[PDB]
Amino acid sequence: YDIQAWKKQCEELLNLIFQCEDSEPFRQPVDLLEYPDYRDIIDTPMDFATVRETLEAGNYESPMELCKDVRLIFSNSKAYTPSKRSRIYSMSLRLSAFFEEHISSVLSDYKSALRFHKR
Ligand SMILES: COC(=O)c1ccc2ncccc2c1
Repeated sequence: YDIQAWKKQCEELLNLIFQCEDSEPFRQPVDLLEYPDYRDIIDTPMDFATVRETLEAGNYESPMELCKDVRLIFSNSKAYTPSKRSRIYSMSLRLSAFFEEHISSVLSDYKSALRFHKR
């Protein structure tokens, strides 16, 4: 029932994601010189460095906020890909599976702790 424990759990999950080869396209903002039409398709850019900086600044109030920004990384990849068989999109699907498998217990433990607080 620790209402604060989600933050270190999210820091350690971001560390695993940065060690994964599949995160490399997603670590920094998409390069607009490399992809000159990017902002014609994508209204809200997002990347893992932005997620980690928002967490370390104390600008997430809950793990659900962090989960919404990480899911935006993956939806941007799906919207920008020219093909469902593209290399970078394929990397996004593996990394999304890994993220969802790990964030499940973080969300469950937080929501249980808050229900206990408010009992
Ligand atoms: C041929 O596919 C691509 O070049 C591609 C596909 C997905 C992407 N996702 C994010 C950033 C860049 C991306 C690029």
